[PDB]
Amino acid sequence: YKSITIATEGSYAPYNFKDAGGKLIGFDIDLGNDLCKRMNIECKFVEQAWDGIIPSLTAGRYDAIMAAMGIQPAREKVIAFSRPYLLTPMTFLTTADSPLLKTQVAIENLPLDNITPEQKAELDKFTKIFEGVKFGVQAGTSHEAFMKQMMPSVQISTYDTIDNVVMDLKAGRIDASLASVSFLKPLTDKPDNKDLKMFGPRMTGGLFGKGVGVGIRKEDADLKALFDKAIDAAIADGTVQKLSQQWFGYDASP
Ligand SMILES: C[C@@H](N[C@@H](Cc1c[nH]cn1)C(=O)O)C(=O)O
Repeated sequence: YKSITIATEGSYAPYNFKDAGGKLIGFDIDLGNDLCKRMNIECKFVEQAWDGIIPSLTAGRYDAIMAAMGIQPAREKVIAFSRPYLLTPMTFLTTADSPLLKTQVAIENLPLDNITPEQKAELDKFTKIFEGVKFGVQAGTSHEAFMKQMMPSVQISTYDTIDNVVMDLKAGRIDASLASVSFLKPLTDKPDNKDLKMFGPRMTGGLFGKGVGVGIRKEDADLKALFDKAIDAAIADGTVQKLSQQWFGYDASP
């Protein structure tokens, strides 16, 4: 390896998005360039729509994916992942005036790896509150998978990008959403989004898997080993923690 092409969505702030000039920027872009410097590889970032991000990697259109991608079990069936470069729980989003905000949270930190009758009870409480409530999620995400598998009785609308979800929630076309704390905290910290609030349990595991990793082809064992070495070094020296505070406003490093 001498040069690699890394794909990113280009519409998932603060992980990957476009600045004023249209240049790809964000946590994934900064970390991508840092990791490649540690690996002694030339780094080229390309914009790719979420719909064909995994098949374009397997087809050989580029060598890696750094696009806020959760290491989820369904994805592991198709591609390989590096070591997680960020750890984030999942939570719900609504409006600041929404009665949903008054709901009691019995389990603050909800792991989904092995749902006990008590965790199922907390999940069912929310499902029942969420009936009649219009839900919005980005298509092809772990958010959609959670909603279809864990809360099937809840009506969901799928969107092209997360920016369309945010638009519709602010507009009043949808009542609530789901995404990670890493996306939602920078969003709710913005003064333009004082009308948006995070709520409910903070969920980990199950179909959300463990952390955000680099998407690599399964046969590219050597490229995975290189990224794993680079990621461990970037975490140990505090580079991931620095970029996490710089882009998310808190430490989400493993
Ligand atoms: C970290 C990020 N992961 C999601 C959503 C996502 C990543 N890129 C575009 N959408 C996923 O892997 O399906 C999130 O939950 O907020």
